[PDB]
Amino acid sequence: MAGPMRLYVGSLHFNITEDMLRGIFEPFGRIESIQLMMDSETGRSKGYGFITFSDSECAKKALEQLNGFELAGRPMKVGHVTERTDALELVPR
RNA sequence: AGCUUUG
Repeated sequence: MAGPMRLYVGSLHFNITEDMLRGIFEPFGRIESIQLMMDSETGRSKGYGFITFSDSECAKKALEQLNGFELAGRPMKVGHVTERTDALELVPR
């Protein structure tokens, strides 16, 4: 099978936690890691986070399965992860 | 800290 795969997770209430995501995506694929985003200034949640799977096809499953799932009643978004530094970084000529 | 939005 393919190697591990990592996805974005969001649209989560602050009431959501890294522990719930552990039970959310695990039955779809063996979880290799999670990183729920938290504020540097207050340590509070951010309502989104990262998660890694043992297989890309198991991540792709938990993707379309939890994509719009009403976790705590709000549809959580899921999708592939990607760089974004080019969205705002710059350098002199 | 509340919302799709990304290390």
